[PDB]
Amino acid sequence: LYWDDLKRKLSEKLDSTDFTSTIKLLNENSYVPREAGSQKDENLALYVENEFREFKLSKVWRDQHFVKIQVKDSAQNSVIIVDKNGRLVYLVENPGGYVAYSKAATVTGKLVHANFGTKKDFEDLYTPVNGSIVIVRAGKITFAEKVANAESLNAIGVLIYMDQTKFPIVNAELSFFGHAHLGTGDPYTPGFPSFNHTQFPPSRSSGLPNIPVQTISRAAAEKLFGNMEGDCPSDWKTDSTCRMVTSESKNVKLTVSNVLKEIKILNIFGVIKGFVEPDHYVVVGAQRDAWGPGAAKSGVGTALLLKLAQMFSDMVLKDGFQPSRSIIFASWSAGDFGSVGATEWLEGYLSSLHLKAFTYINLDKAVLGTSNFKVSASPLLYTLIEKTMQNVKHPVTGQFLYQDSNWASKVEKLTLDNAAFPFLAYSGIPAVSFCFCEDTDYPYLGTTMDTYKELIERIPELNKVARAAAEVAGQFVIKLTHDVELNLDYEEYNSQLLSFVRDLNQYRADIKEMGLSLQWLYSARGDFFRATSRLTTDFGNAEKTDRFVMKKLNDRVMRVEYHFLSPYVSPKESPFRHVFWGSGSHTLPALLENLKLRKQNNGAFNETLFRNQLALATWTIQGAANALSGDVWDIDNEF
Amino acid sequence: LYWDDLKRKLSEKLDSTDFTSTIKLLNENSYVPREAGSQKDENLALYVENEFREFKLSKVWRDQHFVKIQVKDSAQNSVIIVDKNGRLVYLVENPGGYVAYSKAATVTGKLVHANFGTKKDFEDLYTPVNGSIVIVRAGKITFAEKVANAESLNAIGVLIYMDQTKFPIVNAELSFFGHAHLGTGDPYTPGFPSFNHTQFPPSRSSGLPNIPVQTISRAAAEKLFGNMEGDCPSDWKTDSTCRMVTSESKNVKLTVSNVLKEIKILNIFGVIKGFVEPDHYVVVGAQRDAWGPGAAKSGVGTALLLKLAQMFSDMVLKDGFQPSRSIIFASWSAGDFGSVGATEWLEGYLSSLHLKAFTYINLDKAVLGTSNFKVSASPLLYTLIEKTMQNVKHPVTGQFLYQDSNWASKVEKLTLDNAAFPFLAYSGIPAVSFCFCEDTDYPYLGTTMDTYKELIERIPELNKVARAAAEVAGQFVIKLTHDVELNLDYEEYNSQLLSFVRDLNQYRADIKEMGLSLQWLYSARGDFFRATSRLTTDFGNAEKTDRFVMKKLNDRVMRVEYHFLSPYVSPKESPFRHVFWGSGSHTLPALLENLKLRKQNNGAFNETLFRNQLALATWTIQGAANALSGDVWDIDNEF
Ligand SMILES: *[C@@H]1O[C@H](CO)[C@@H](O)[C@H](O)[C@H]1NC(C)=O
Ligand SMILES: *[C@@H]1O[C@H](CO)[C@@H](O)[C@H](O)[C@H]1NC(C)=O
Ligand SMILES: *[C@@H]1O[C@H](CO)[C@@H](O)[C@H](O)[C@H]1NC(C)=O
Ligand SMILES: *[C@@H]1O[C@H](CO)[C@@H](O)[C@H](O)[C@H]1NC(C)=O
Ligand SMILES: *[C@@H]1O[C@H](CO)[C@@H](O)[C@H](O)[C@H]1NC(C)=O
Ligand SMILES: *[C@@H]1O[C@H](CO)[C@@H](O)[C@H](O)[C@H]1NC(C)=O
Ligand SMILES: [Sm+3]
Ligand SMILES: [Sm+3]
Ligand SMILES: [Sm+3]
Ligand SMILES: [Sm+3]
Ligand SMILES: [Sm+3]
Ligand SMILES: [Sm+3]
Repeated sequence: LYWDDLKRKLSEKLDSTDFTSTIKLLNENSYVPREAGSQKDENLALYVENEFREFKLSKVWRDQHFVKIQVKDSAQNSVIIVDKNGRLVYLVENPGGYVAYSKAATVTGKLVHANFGTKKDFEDLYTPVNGSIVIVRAGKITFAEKVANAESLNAIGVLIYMDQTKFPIVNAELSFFGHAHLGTGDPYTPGFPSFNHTQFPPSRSSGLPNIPVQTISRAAAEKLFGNMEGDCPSDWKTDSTCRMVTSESKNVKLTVSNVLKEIKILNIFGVIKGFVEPDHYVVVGAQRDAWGPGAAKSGVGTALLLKLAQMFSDMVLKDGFQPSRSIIFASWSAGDFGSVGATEWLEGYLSSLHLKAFTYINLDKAVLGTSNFKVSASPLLYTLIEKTMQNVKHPVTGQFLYQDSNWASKVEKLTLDNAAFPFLAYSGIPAVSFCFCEDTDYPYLGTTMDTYKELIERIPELNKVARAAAEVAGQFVIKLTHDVELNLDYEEYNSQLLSFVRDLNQYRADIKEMGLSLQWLYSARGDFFRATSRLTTDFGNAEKTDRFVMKKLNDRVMRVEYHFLSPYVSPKESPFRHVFWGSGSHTLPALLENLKLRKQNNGAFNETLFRNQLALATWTIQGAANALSGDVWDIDNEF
Repeated sequence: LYWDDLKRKLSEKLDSTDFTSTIKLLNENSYVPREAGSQKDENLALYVENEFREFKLSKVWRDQHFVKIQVKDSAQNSVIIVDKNGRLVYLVENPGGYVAYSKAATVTGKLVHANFGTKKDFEDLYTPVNGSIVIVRAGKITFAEKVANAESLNAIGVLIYMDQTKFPIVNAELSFFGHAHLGTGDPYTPGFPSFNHTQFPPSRSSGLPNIPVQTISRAAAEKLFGNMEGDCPSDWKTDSTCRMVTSESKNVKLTVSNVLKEIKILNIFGVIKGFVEPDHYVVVGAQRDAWGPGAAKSGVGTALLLKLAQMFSDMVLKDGFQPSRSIIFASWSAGDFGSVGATEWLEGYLSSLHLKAFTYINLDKAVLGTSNFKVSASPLLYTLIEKTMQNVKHPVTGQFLYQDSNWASKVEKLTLDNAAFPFLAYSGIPAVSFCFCEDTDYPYLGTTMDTYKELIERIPELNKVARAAAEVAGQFVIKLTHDVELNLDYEEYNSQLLSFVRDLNQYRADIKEMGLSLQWLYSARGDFFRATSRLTTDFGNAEKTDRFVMKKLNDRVMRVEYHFLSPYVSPKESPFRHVFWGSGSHTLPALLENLKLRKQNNGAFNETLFRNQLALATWTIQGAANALSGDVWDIDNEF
């Protein structure tokens, strides 16, 4: 069949699927407080597993894992205002929720208020946090980062609250759940999978806080500010009530007693074997666990995952759809702790997944509103996101998703808190991640209020919306399979690479003071450009009939993304090796970020570090080229 | 054509080729002291380059490189006996040769004599080297290692001489050339290629001595012993004359002044495009540089390389030979310093070469005698070495190379000093390396005596011998290409892996004292066995006509070797990642080697180190499995 056919079919199928029901079903007490590794968790897990079986799809299995999660100890965690001795006022509060992987300790001192988790940026404010507890708003960044920065400035203890402006929740006595791990997955099995506790049981600090972090209710925040002299700025796009520093007269004490708890995570798979490249998959995932009932955090996703798997299987058996490449749906678990489920899976194919999975879609938090349509992905999926937003019509507005007034659409970078991030920054798999987002992030998100009710009370046509999300997700799959040519934008990296070279040339001056020639970089950038130009040519000259010549090409395409992961850094040390989207000194952005410091004439600039950064970052790109063809044995022997 | 045809043809072609002439030609003053990066060097380089062109073979190019080599400074290096002052005795000797990368310094003190470069083993002798110069024989190990151990025991300065028993050279006034780098290639570009000196110019110590090392003439050795009280043991399979320690009355002073010198290495290639898998090569290399005239060290090799390239091209054009996979001959340079030429080439395709080269043959030191026939290679080429030694008849003896009295032949491990080692231990390419060796290693090897004369004076039928070597080398190539199925023994690794498990079970006791379950390892070993069993099956069921299904299989085979390189260690830190043949704590052998120390009840055993060693070494094997198939998504979801 042809695209129109698949597009049309997939639509009517989407026209007759109740997503709202399943989003509700995944709310019955049968599986409501489906915490990570809980019974409910395991309940829904088997539900999905069976549903897949019922869907009559091909092979479907389970993925067991034992990771260390952190939970609230029997001893109560609390915040209390107290002078250089005893609590005068009252125990601010005994927080109802907590920040996982938080340093298990208790300390007291001054209490500064660095708007939006310091943002790392905001830390450049007047009052110093040099040895004092800090308050921050839940927002622009992730707790992990908020805390990380706080501690990088030598602070201790961090409180996170949901202000009124950012979080318009009527109830101010509401508490939410946190993360705190500056990474992805179990924080003791970096790059390699985990085992028992009995075996390989290190404690922590392997990329974990080392500073107590506690989530606080707005109400509690109110009271804290009540005992603070300083006055909150207008710079902070907030609203009155907060201070900046506690009234000297007295300080505050934070006490968090949390304990590690080995649980058994259960990932559930299920594929749909392809017909020509049966061994090249399109991983479609969806977080299944959640702290509260997580109708949004986990409902909509799993809801889509199921309904979406139900369709393709059907299409394959009844409608004649013959996906040239297999599809593999996966419902991860222990996701509230950093995609621990999906990550440790990847951890499992540390150097082969890219040979198998060529793209990872992600349905998490797919429906959160009806205004915007945020989209984050690897440039390799740029044109797919585009052309698809040109085929899918907004659920509310009768118009298409794509803003016809531009030629350059907006695509966001994947964040440390998105299961898709690991797939791309660690496993080198290109990944997309859409969201029918809103200017303001869903409030009830990390709290017990993520109910199917308060959701649909806030998004009336949730069905139509989820449908759309299920449609863009569907087309991605049809598209990434329908045709024999693996359609990934390996060109977009030329641009991505040129942009770097450009930004780097703004320091040609600094580059000159240092003996650096910066010539080898251009060569790489070019040696790579050709590589793509050949591939982009060889394709055109090859016939969509020679299963062999095509397979040889598609494989080259399939290498592109993975090969941009620094082959000079160990996964065990720095898991996000992707020079473009990773995190670490190997990061391309990180290079400029160090060089910028050169001008500051201070010591902030580590020259030896740069020298290497450039040196390697060059050979990384270079290699990416020699790997992406050049007909092998690239013959630019001159230079 | 069929094997017999190719075998028969290749033979008569070998029957009519004067190898002796070319081994001589490569001795004319036109290119005699062809040191690394010298003019002569560059001369022969262009000779080979043109010869290849003349051979009318397909593409042929050059490979430029700027590595830092070490050379003898204008200031003379010398050894002189002297007391706590007053430099008594005659100027023992101003050594004619030198040990590259040796620490540039000068020191004096006691002089111990640790037979055969300490061997690391021999260091367990009576007299301590704790702060004193040391003497060693050139033998069992490499200078690099000899020195390394010496310094690990806190010694300073090391002299290397060629004793009479081991080196039956009439002339005792003869001096030889050394190495000293405990690695492979330029010692400042570990894992990543080099640049200019102007750019990235670190000094050294990046895996280099830090202790002066000087080669000494037997004559000089004589004199040293002359001023020594101790008496040489019979344990040392040597002969009279040497002592153990200098006569207390006085000591010796070593002064080495060498300087680094950026040179331009020139690797010369030339391929023979295949007909079905044109992009899967069989790298056939041969060191081209040398200190002395190196007729053996470099002549015979380059001699074969040329003559061997001359044949296949001819066979392809005239005889109808249609290699299903391309052949690529390569004459490296700067090889006397650690395969610096070939290594930095590999350094170039840090993560893709295995996707290109599926086997590396090596002609270096192919002819050195006529008695034995040593052979070193990766178990993946075991059956080829075997079946071939069953087809090639010894040049002297009319009988076949293969000892018919066994079913299990002897194959040696690749050493740090073999261009093939890097290909296998660093790039993950299976590599063979034969030698018509002798019980005693060629004496003139590292000295100005490696002449075509003294050679043929010591091996009369050098032509027939070289011919044989050129024949086993030839069949390897014909065999690795003739057929459509990539013939590599990926099975032999099951054995190789089981042997490990076995040897490891001898410590099940220790493994038990520690909470270790050691169960995950068996699973991997097994999860891998199945993998090979499927591949070994899929092949049988596939037809040598479906270029597609075969390509998909051969590729899997082509992954086998590379995937045993610890994906948890950085090439920049530990370049030889191969868990089996590499070097480092990631090494499989290294694991046992640490565990053995457990019993010693002392602290020598690092438990935390083991814990990881096992942990990762497990996932390494595991991964090797998940990468070698299991039909993708290995479904041993239970466990
Ligand atoms: C850091 O903060 C402490 C108070 O905790 C203060 O005494 C000190 O002056 C600040 N700066 C330094 C360098 O210690
Ligand atoms: C992992 O630990 C759990 C509980 O400690 C146990 O049930 C399970 O059998 C262990 N798995 C292995 C492979 O030892
Ligand atoms: C500078 O970077 C090099 C290499 O990354 C490192 O060895 C050194 O400790 C760093 N120095 C500082 C001040 O960061
Ligand atoms: C090491 O050698 C020195 C002589 O250089 C000697 O004085 C000392 O006793 C030896 N052992 C130690 C532990 O220093
Ligand atoms: C490398 O250095 C040599 C001599 O310093 C010079 O001839 C050559 O052009 C340099 N190469 C580059 C790329 O700068
Ligand atoms: C033991 O090994 C661990 C990890 O390899 C290392 O951190 C530690 O320093 C080692 N200790 C000793 C005494 O070797
Ligand atoms: Sm982990
Ligand atoms: Sm309401
Ligand atoms: Sm180039
Ligand atoms: Sm190097
Ligand atoms: Sm003679
Ligand atoms: Sm298994």
